[PDB]
Amino acid sequence: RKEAERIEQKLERSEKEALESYKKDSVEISKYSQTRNYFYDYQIEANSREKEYKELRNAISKNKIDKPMYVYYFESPEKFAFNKVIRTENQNEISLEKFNEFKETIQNKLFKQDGFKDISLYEPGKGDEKPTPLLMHLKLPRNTGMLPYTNTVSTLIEQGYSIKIDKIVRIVIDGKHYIKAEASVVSSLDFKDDVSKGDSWGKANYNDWSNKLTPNELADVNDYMRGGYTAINNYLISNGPVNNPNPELDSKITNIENALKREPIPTNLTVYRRSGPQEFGLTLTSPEYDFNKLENIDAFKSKWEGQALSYPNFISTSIGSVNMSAFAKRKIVLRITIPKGSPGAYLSAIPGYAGEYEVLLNHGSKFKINKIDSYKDGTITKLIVDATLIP
Repeated sequence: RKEAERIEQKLERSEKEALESYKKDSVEISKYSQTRNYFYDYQIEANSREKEYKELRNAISKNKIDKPMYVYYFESPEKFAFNKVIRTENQNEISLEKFNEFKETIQNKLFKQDGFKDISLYEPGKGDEKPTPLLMHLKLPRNTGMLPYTNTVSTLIEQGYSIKIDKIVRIVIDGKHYIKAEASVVSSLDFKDDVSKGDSWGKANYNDWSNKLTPNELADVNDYMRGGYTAINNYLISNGPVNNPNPELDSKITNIENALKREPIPTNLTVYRRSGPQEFGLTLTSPEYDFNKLENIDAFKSKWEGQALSYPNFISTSIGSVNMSAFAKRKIVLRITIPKGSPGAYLSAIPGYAGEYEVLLNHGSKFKINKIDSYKDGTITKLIVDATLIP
């Protein structure tokens, strides 16, 4: 505990203040840290928990590990899209069938992790709170912020990365079976609500992009951004190249694709799209689109989690996660990890009518849906779809 006393002395008074509050209200504060960035900028600024979020975020950055460190924490199976129990809480055994099913569910997938989390440095034993049958054993990389603190002793981190589960093992603690998931961190540039910082990145990486394009490519990209996108994307969505061929539109599509391949996304990058229901085969009047009903979330997850979402059209995204007037009522936030080397361009590097903080992805792109979350925006449940662009 005297070790935790050391690190607390390193904190500013305002950070100590945020930590005192965290000790009293950890659940709500951690919940806020997960979804804060999905609201309007003015909503973020207005929230009573925002100032303390920033202070506590700063506090954790005051102690960065010098070498990688393994940590333990319990997690719900639902966190990795296993939407059923591994075993009940009064059961001791986990069946081998269930073990294999969970392995099949999690393999070859990256999962976005966000928000404040309490962890332990030691494997939980008999005298520890073990609320689920799933124990994460995660390797945190060098320079990860870590805040040990006393309450009556724990360690606080802020998750801002993706994890992959490399191996699962069935272990026994106090006569009970648990799945222990050995996991690794995969990084991705993620601006979340900091659109200004994302814009600085976008401009730095794409200011010179227009000048790398041929006259035909430039003209077709300009025409797309000026409003041609509607005709082009509707054509692609309806399978026009087959059903009602337009070779003029086809040539534009070819040029825009080649433009997006000209300077590939230079690093793993997270982007955000507010999707309309049509992108998932629904309409505004679809009863299934009412995510305030749990059965509709259940049905949506069953259809889409673990499956590929395909876009015949070009995909407009933003480096910012914030809500915006243009898509205020859209209920589905597609949160996409773009692997380094993927086609794409920051279009808002061209001054004019460029969309807001816009990154355009190539037509025909496929997105693997890893996990679906929900949150309340006012009284309306909205979804966050954790997806990876498939090469």
